[PDB]
Amino acid sequence: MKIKQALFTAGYSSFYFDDQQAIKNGAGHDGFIYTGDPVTPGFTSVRQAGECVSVQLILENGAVAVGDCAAVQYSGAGGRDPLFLAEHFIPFLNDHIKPLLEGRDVDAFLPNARFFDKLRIDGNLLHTAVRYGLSQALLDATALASGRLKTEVVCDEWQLPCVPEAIPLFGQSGDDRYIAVDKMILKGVDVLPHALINNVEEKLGFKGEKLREYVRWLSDRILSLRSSPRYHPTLHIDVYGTIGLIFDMDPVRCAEYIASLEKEAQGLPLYIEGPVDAGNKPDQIRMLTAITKELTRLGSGVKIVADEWCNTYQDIVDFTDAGSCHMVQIKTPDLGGIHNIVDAVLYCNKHGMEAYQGGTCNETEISARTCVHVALAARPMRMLIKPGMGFDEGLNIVFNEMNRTIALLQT
Amino acid sequence: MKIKQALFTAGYSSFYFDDQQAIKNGAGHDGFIYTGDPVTPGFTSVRQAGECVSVQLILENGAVAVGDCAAVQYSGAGGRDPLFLAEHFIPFLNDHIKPLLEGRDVDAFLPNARFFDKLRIDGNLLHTAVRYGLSQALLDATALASGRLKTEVVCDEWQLPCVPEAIPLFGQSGDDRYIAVDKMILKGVDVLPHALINNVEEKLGFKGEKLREYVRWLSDRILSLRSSPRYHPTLHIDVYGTIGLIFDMDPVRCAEYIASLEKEAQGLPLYIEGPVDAGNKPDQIRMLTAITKELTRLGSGVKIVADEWCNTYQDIVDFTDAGSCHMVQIKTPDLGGIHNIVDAVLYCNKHGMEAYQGGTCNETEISARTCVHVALAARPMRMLIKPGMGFDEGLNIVFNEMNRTIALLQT
Repeated sequence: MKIKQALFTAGYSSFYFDDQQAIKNGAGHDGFIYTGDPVTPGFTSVRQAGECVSVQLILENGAVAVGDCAAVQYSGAGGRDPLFLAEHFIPFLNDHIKPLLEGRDVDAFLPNARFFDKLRIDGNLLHTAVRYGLSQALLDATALASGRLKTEVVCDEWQLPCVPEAIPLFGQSGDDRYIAVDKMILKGVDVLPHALINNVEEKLGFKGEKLREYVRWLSDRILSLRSSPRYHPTLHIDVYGTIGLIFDMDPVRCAEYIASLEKEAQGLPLYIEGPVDAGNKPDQIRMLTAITKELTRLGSGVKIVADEWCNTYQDIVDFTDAGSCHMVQIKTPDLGGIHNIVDAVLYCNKHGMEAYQGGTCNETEISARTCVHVALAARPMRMLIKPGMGFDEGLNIVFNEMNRTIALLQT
Repeated sequence: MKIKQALFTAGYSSFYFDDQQAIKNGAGHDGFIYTGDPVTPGFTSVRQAGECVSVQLILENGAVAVGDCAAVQYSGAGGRDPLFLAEHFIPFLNDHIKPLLEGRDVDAFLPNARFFDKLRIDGNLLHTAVRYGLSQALLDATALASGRLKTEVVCDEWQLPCVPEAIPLFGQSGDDRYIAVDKMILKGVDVLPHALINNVEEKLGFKGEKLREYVRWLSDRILSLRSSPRYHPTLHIDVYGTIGLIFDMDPVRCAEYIASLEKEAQGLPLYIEGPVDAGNKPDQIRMLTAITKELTRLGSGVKIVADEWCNTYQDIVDFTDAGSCHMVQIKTPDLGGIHNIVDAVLYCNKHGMEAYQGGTCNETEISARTCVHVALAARPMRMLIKPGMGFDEGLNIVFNEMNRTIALLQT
């Protein structure tokens, strides 16, 4: 079965593109607006409306396959591709990509995904967001062409068993780190709450005391508000390299502090994401490896998660092969074609690395829904509730698609 | 084409069920949680996780049609049906509705919609949320059975032209009435920001002075932050009957006050939703009619929107026939089957009433997406961005489905 027509439509994604560097530099704010000038290439303001491009593929059988081109909030940061604006990409896609899609056979997914993942226009690989959206739509096309769910296509082409089972979900609070926790407890979230600990003085504390007090508040809140003692979620907090900043980038001192947080969790498993940011991939791998080594030496039960500088499929392989940390965030839009997510999760699983199938608040309902199918097939240890910063909406999107799909698979 | 199998799966909707009478009375607050105990017949807490039931209809051709049963945040209030819990409704659906779906013909939509809308089980109509969700799934089924879009099915069955054209969208801020406005300006929202003016002392002011100041803040913010004068949105603020409270239900005084807000809007058209709450439908119609009469006598350009006590198709007809106000919120889940939305919008359009196709923050991505199709066909003057209180996610869902669908119709 062929694609008859391909359509590209501009839209809004579920958050904003933020110039992370300008914010780190100290940009002030006025309401939701960051002031001053941006510094990251592509940005014309420190904060810009998040955008996407929807891909629709009308097939010969009349079905319409969908996918969304989307990019992370902190685009252009940490080795990632630049922010993604529809204005530029709509003509580009209509001119250069539409003719490569129309008439294309979709009975299989992988060959098409690989083709677009390696395509170069004017010398450059397609933006990861374009590969992300195209690959979502191509997976959906193969599914709709053959009476299969997207999950089933993945299980068939990767020769995976496809046992119907939920994936633990992780809710992110943004700066709403108190109110969002209550929401997450009310909705029985498996892993929480991210907490956006992205400032030393006010969020982590100069000696880590603020984060210490937050973990205690968090575990207390869970133990106080939960409707049954059966609710025993995992704590996962992202510190945006701030721990490294207060301990002179000393992996041993970092590990000591991280280990000291275990008591504050009151028996709930604890994960700390992005403990340090070494500023480049090789140094980041070495630094996380050293922290992991010291955590083990201490007999700590606290785990660390790689994120910064771990973008592509090969990056994930490199962090895994080095035994650098316990878990890696596979930040889905940054991998380009979604077949790379499947390969990354399987690579992690084979080698004992915990796969966190993440993503961004700045993606879409379609990209998130598609990611649910990738996860149900590949079996990561954790999946981000996305998109958006409201939490409720992302949970509705991810949890319900997951449970709807499990129910379908069970028929 | 028939339905082969009907599945019902519990999920979370995009907000919370709140016990209205427990609150405005005196329920305490602790973070996101309300304290004390509800009075409203079905509530186990003053605030509980919003729930939905997803309906999946597997057709003979293998397609899977979807719809979500969902109810409003303030369920059980204002004449609306009770809160909606999956624990109760899944067994109900499997016992009473599944036998009526499996083997059912879906070549058309309207007969099925009408059947379930009027069906009585033990003498009672189905909960509006059930009719809402079933009707969404049945529309989707007719569409998927015939290679049509949902919007096309509606246009075919109501003999409408389906001109591919956008509908103005309305963003709601929740209590985040300052920050959310910035989000909405950045994303060029057509109508904004609701503002949740639901408290006299803190939001309206005992003499309406706080709302006056807010309208000025709002228009100033739009005029300052917008990138160009081409962005000229409409203002729509919901006051939850508080204007009626401060003027002791004197419609002339209410009108005088509403009219006085025009100055503060600085040329942006202004709508005030729910100016008064007379506590019952007949009194509500009379009160709004009197306010409208006085606004017209004053030559005011400010418009008012009915909401409370205007729930069902027939309620909408009654408010319209009375010439009671400029616009009515057709609050979608409360109408039961979605064919009632189409009929209500058409009735308004024929009889000089502006149709606002509303909804709730407490519905889902599927219900919102389905509502887009209803609006593109029926042509209301305004459509709510939903679900959720984060705004971004709802805009992504509603705006992007709208534009995707317009593109498909143009093929």
